Amino acid sequence: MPSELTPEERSELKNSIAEFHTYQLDPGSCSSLHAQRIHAPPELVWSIVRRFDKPQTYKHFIKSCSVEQNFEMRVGCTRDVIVISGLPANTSTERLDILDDERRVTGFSIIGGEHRLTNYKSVTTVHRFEKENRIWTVVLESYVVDMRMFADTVVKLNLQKLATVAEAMARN
Amino acid sequence: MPSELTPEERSELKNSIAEFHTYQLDPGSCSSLHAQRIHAPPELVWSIVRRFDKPQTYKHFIKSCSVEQNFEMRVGCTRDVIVISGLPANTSTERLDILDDERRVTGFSIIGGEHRLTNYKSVTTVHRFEKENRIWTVVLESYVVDMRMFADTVVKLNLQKLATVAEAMARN
Ligand SMILES: O=S(=O)(NCc1ccccn1)c1ccc(Br)c2ccccc12
Ligand SMILES: O=S(=O)(NCc1ccccn1)c1ccc(Br)c2ccccc12
Repeated sequence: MPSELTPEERSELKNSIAEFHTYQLDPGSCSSLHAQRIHAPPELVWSIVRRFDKPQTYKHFIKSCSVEQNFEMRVGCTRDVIVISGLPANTSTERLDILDDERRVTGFSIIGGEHRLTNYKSVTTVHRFEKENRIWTVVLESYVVDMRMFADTVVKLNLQKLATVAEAMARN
Repeated sequence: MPSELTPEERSELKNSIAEFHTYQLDPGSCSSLHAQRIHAPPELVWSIVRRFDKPQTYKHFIKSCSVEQNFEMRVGCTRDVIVISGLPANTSTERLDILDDERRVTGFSIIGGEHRLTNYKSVTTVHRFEKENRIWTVVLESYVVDMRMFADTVVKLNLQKLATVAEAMARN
């Protein structure tokens, strides 16, 4: 399935999973890692997911997102998200933690808002794969949060939306 | 938004919402109604969603679905669903309650399986809208269940998948 790494992909990603997606958890925390294969070039995928100011273009569940205007997003910037009705959250204030255009790493922390999550922090990495003439992408996204099944579903569906957007753009 | 009826659509659907999607609840039950606009002909939408034997073609979260072979699905037939890993459910046995090809109504009850829901029953109706040269669809899906936010998310995402499939098929 597009969310289940092949053994070859898992072997190639061993160092990245260790570097960014493995947690030494206190007894009051939990973590989760999700993967998504995308049949599009990794720089295209990265160009979408790196836009911290426009999460609604690659995520579900967002009614609106406010950032300061006329300013290029950089580490430390925040965004104010209104979550669509019907979820265990109404707003989220989120800080951009990582924006590495060379390595294709981004991540954010939820620092405020009306919701149930304490100390949520996530990291997303975008990886290039190639075999014969064919180049594809794997996206890894993990989070840690204080004490899961709902957040897992949000991440999985968001990664699938990112796949749908990138593959739509890649059609020739 | 595609999940929020216009006042005109809501007025046109008043009788259908009363007929199929309104519940006289005991204190131990709850219900929820979801809507999805689809920019495709209603008979195309119906041809997809009526396939009780192939829910994985218009729903998320399904690893596999087993039905008896060499038999046209009809009211009373059951399906055995395995839910993908990571959800508050592992299996679901579901009975087809309604299959009305003239009125475009279907529905099912969850009668067994390893999951947390008691007495879940849902009904889905497919509606034709037309204004000037333009014909579109609204799908309504409601459920009742014994004592919500997770089931609401499942229904909303499934209706959105149905929209994506039908609109992909309708492109000329
Ligand atoms: O604002 S968010 O888009 N943040 C991104 C996000 C948050 C949690 C998991 C994955 N990704 C958001 C969406 C859905 C839920 Br449920 C949330 C619940 C609490 C806080 C924020 C929530
Ligand atoms: O097998 S299902 O595809 N049934 C369809 C369904 C079930 C519940 C709501 C909407 N639609 C399924 C999917 C996801 C969850 Br969470 C379920 C949890 C319990 C039982 C079945 C579940």
